[PDB]
Amino acid sequence: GAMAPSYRVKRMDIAKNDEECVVNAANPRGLPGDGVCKAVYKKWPESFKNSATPVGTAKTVMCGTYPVIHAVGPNFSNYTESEGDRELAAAYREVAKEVTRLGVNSVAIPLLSTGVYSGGKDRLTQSLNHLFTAMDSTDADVVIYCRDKEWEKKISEAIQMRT
Ligand SMILES: NC(=O)c1cnn(CCO)c1
Ligand SMILES: [Cl-]
Ligand SMILES: [Cl-]
Repeated sequence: GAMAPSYRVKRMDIAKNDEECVVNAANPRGLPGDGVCKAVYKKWPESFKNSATPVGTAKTVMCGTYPVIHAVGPNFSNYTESEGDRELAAAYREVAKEVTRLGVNSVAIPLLSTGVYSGGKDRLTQSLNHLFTAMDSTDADVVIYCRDKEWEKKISEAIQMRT
C-alpha cells in the first residue's frame, strides 16, 4: 500500500507513466485498437497474449514483470444508457480487484468509455465517479491520465473537492 494513498491527474501519454502497473482501455477482442489501446500495444505488445475478455471485466497480462490490466468499458453506441452505466461501473470494480491482488503501491488509469466508446457524449464526470467508487477502498496511489487541457482542469478540481 502507499503510505498516504492519493489521487493525482497528469496530461500525457499513459505509455510514459511512472506507476507500478497500467490499466489499458481495451477492446473485448484483445486487438491493438486505437487511442490509449494502440499506445499500450506499442509499449507492451507482449501483454496482448490472451488478453480478450468480456465487457465489464478486467484481465491482467504481464509484460515481463510489469502488469497490464486490460479493462473493457462499454461502447455507448451499442449499450443503452442504463446497461452501459452498469457495465462501466463493473469494469472499474474489476480493476480495483486486480490492483489489490497484484499488491502494487501505484496504478496509472485512463477514464474508460470517454473516447470512441462515449457514443458522442461527454462522460468525464460519469466515468471519473465510477473510478472513485471502485478505487476509494484501495490503498494504491492512483494517477489518472488524460490528453485534453480542459479535462485536466476538471479532473484536478474533482480530486481537490474531496480533500
Ligand atoms: N496514449 C494515450 O494515452 C492516448 C492516446 N489517445 N488517447 C485518447 C484520446 O486522447 C489517449
Ligand atoms: Cl506525452
Ligand atoms: Cl482527455
